[PDB]
Amino acid sequence: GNKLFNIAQRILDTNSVLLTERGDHIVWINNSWKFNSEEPLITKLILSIRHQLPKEYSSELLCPRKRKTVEANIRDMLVDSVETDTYPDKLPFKNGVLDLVDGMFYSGDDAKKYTCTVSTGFKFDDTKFVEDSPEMEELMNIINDIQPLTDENKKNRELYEKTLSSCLCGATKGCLTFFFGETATGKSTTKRLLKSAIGDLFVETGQTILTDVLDKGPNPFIANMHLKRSVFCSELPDFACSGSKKIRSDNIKKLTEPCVIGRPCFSNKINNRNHATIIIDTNYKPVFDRIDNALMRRIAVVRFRTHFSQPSGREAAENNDAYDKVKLLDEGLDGKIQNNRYRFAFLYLLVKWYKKYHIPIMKLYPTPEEIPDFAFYLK
Amino acid sequence: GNKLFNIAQRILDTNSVLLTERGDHIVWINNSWKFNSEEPLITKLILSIRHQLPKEYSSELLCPRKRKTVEANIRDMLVDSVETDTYPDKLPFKNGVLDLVDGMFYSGDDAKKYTCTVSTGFKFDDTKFVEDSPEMEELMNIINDIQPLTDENKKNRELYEKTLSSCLCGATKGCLTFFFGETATGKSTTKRLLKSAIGDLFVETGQTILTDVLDKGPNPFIANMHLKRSVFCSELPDFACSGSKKIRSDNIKKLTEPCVIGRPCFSNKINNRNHATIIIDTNYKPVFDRIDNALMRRIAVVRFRTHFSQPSGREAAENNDAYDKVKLLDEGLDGKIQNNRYRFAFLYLLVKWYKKYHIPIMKLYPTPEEIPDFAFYLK
Amino acid sequence: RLEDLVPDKLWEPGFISFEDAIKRVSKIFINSIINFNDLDENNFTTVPLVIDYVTPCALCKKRSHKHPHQLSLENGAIRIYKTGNPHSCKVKIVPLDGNKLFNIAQRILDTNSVLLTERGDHIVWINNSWKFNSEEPLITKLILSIRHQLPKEYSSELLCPRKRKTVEANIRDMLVDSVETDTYPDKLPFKNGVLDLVDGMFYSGDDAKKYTCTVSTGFKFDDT
Amino acid sequence: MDAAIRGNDVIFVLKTIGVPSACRQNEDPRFVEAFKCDELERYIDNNPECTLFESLRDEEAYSIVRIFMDVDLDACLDEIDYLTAIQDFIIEVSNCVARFAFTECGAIHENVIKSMRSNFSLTKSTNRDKTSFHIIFLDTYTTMDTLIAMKRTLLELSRSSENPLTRSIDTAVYRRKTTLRVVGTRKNPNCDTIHVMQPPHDNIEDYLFTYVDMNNNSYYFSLQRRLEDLV
DNA sequence: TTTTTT
Ligand SMILES: Nc1ncnc2c1ncn2[C@@H]1O[C@H](COP(=O)(O)OP(=O)(O)OP(=O)(O)O)[C@@H](O)[C@H]1O
Ligand SMILES: Nc1ncnc2c1ncn2[C@@H]1O[C@H](COP(=O)(O)OP(=O)(O)OP(=O)(O)O)[C@@H](O)[C@H]1O
Ligand SMILES: Nc1ncnc2c1ncn2[C@@H]1O[C@H](COP(=O)(O)OP(=O)(O)O)[C@@H](O)[C@H]1O
Ligand SMILES: [Mg+2]
Repeated sequence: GNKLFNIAQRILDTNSVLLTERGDHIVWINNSWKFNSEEPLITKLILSIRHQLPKEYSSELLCPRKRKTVEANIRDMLVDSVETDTYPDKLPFKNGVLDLVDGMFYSGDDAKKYTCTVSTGFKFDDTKFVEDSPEMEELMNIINDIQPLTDENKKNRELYEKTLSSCLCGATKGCLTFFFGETATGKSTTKRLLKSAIGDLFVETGQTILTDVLDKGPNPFIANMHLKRSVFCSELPDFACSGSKKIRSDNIKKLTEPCVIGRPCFSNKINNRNHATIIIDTNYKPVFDRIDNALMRRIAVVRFRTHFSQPSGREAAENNDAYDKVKLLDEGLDGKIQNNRYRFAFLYLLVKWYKKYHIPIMKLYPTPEEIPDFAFYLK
Repeated sequence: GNKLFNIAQRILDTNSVLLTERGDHIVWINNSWKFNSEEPLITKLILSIRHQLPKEYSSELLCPRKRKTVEANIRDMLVDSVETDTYPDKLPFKNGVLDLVDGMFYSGDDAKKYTCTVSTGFKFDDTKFVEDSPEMEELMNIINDIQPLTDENKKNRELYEKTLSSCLCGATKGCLTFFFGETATGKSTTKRLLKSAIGDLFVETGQTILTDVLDKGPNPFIANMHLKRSVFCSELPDFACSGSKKIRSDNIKKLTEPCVIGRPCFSNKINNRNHATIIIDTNYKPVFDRIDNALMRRIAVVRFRTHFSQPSGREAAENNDAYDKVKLLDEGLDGKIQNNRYRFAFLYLLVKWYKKYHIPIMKLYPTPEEIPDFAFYLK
Repeated sequence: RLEDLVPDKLWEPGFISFEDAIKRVSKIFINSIINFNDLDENNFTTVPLVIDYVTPCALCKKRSHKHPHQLSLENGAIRIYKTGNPHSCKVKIVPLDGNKLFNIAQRILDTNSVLLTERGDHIVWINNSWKFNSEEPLITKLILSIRHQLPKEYSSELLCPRKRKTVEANIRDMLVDSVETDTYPDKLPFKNGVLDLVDGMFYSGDDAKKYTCTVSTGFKFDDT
Repeated sequence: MDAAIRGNDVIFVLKTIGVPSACRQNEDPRFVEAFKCDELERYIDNNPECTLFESLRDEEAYSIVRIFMDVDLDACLDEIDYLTAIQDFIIEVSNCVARFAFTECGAIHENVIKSMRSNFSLTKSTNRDKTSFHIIFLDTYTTMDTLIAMKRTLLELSRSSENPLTRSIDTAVYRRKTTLRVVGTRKNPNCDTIHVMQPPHDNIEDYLFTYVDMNNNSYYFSLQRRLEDLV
């Protein structure tokens, strides 16, 4: 009978438009599950798909009135809600989703059944995903410089690799990792490398989430953690000073749960999904308000024992007791890092590490025997 | 006269559209009452029910403007408001409502007179609702591991079963439950099992609803308890340190009435129906500011005394005092709980407990003989 | 079979109904066709049309014609030509594909004056400056300004405001891939061109357009 | 990007339509030959009746060809309207190719526009009943695979215009191992219609689309993706 | 901060 109704049926049954639990509509164009609350992209999808119809149906997809009618007819057919971001082992790029079970990369209709909302923000280029390359060699040299693979530093090396590789899967982490080390050691180097590797799925905020309550008033730092896969906590102030804020334990217990409670400004939605790995960049021994067995199983610490400096204070660096090896500082590193010269190389290294470690299941383990404050309670 | 007016009359005759007290227009589609405020669902219902009309009337119901005219005619006939959620012994699903007095599961027209607004969000699968299944065996093993059925833990087990089963009926309760236990004892596992069991009728709000005034200004945490049948307040902070506000007895005494007071942001509605079974996940003994007879009769507490550990801390847990039994920790349990493996088995266990305990009437009784602060008052 | 012979027919699906197609032809001949009843979907390319000349012919502006006209179908358009001496009457073509305003939107987007920036705005190109705005879109202004660089048969439709709104709506539905801006960092954008820095030459007009400079100093460059 | 790819001064021509593939690979003098610009003129002068069909010698070795189009309108057009028709034809064509070169080829839009409207070579048929020509853009270089991909958008443009010249665009020539008749030769020994040059271009070097000479004003663009991912 | 906006 009707003609535009069949067009709407064809748009619907191909499973291109979906309805989310919050009441928004997600569409599928440019090989990405993009959505806009203010600009409906349904008309764009209709005009883009007009090419896959019989010649007698295309002519009706030119009048803006007819496209609006088709959109209105489509909107009255989505009755059941659909939940998104259910697959925890898929890394979504702008032009497709890269699988992690076998390393293959899908695109188009293949990378569509996995309803991925967030994305890294940049396209995926398979030609730079090779294993042998000068960028690979330079990055391997950098990684072996920051964490030497000696028998004295074997467990620390593999723990560092595991913590870095955990920042890909979208499951719920259950431990907090401290990047505890001295100044000018290479913590920011790893932070920048990870930020270039994963891009948009990486945020860094202040230390207030550790020394403040998370319920009174708004908390925009919590709403920024929705569906993020890695959170870095830098600029942690020293605590041996006067009246310095102490790391509240309750925040640590509340930051490792599948749902963190907190509302952004001018909003009411109080639930948030916690897919983020929390890494804390401190400088000295962290002190808490109270130590208990409930805090014993949510703490992991890695050690950085390689200082970088210019030949000015070379002897001072060589004589210091907190270091293990000192090398020459480089200036162009921060230049080519921001140009993403080690973008896909670090991504391939991370994928290899993830396939090596967490292929059966994902689980982070604590290590309580690395801080003397936690060695006191050995009684 | 007009043909579309007859369509509106026929749609009104089948009694699928109702006008609620708050001013919303609830519809009846896919065997479940649905509603929305920003985008009314009347046209969706019209298109869905198109098929149940005579031949000459169905073809008239495809043009969007004619559907809008039918909706406009419908909205001019709903003058009397109808109340909702009057049956407190029913568990509505996404494709019907499961009766609790005898275990039958109505659907379609039979499951329509029970005007239930909130729903679990998932469909009912009768194949997995059977008693005999390997999932049931695993769930029973886990439940017995968490709360062993010995004679020294008899009343505690009965209280645990009663409290967990009370989360199904949509009536008003009168006691608060404290899940007291040491570290890694099974509280969060029970919380996640219950959340997977009941689904949407389960929200988790912060601790702010207990120690802060809930009248001045907006408080969306109170506004999100509207018609929910279970509310969890996890991770109560300790009070042995200074700066932590005591638990306001006024707030507890104000959380056990059929209408709590609170408004969401940007709204003037100040009445919230209270069907919630409030359970507090604590780690330490609670402390209050005022104690009287009106408070000791509204507090109940169940104890978890089974510690799940790894072989590393076996001797530490064995010689502890807060534990009565040590068991091997499992890794896949936290993994496959989110996948909804023990959902229907736990639902069947809960309905069996409900029909065993609260079949004549539903009521909770306080047990003030466990808090030392109230033990002093037992003079 | 015909698939290997030619992928062509006399009336493929997608074309308008034959009665509508003739109606468009009938409006071009301002006078009345005499033998109209001899036409159908199977002989309109052979039957000569004997026009009655009361008013001068709408095609060649002559008083009358010696011979009848005759239709022909090529590439999805009924070309109208006159038999006898071919140079006496000019050539008119009757399109029958689809919407005209859609063609206008396609050909305006073709000249690369409307772009979708990364942030989500709609930059335009008027008065030699990549000006843009969010609250007040300037797409209609761009249409009215660029009506000059289009064929004659498109100017008559870019005057009524509702047609321009329709063209704007069509344009907004074709921009699906975004383009980044401000790639060259050593250029100074002015209100009437872009000034280079490596050699001091000051470009303007189309030449100073490939440098997609969103911002501008706000004043004009005075070479004097 | 060696020396041999920045130049191609060898011409591959045919001698009869419908040459079988076996004769083409064997490269027998009887049907196909190699030529230079000067030698081509001598051959045409010595054979005032011969027929030649310009085509590409090898596909995968050299795909670099100029931009060319074909027009065949079966109706005479008077001089003033012919001039007006050719102005709209170039404006629409130059824009359409530039848009495609910018959206799916990663090239700059304005460089393509300037390089096309500046220097173009036009032919003219000797027939009087119909108007046909071969417009070859002199300073726009690309691969043949680009023209094959461009075939779709060109066809859409030809069916969506009112100008008679641009509506009669021959979009079927764009295929694999195409053939373009050289100016100054017939189509068959029985035909009497040939193409003639037009001012100001006098050298025959301006009418062979296989002649590649990248000068200071030429532009190059091609696809980044290949013809197998474009399903 | 919210409300007010918009
Ligand atoms: N019946 C069971 N069989 C096997 N493993 C179990 C069982 N019950 C719990 N576990 C495991 O033992 C641990 C118990 O954690 P639990 O849910 O008690 O933590 P919690 O209440 O959040 O802790 P805390 O009070 O320290 O914050 C988890 O690792 C869980 O997977
Ligand atoms: N140039 C013409 N010469 C002769 N008859 C014509 C001409 N143009 C139109 N007609 C006649 O006019 C009729 C009009 O039919 P048409 O399809 O336009 O119907 P309509 O849109 O329903 O309106 P109406 O019949 O009232 O004009 C045609 O069927 C045809 O017989
Ligand atoms: N392996 C390395 N090779 C060369 N330079 C390095 C290496 N590791 C660190 N650097 C240099 O050290 C400088 C400071 O290190 P940084 O990452 O800031 O340490 P921290 O994070 O502890 O402050 C950086 O500018 C970087 O260029
Ligand atoms: Mg737990």
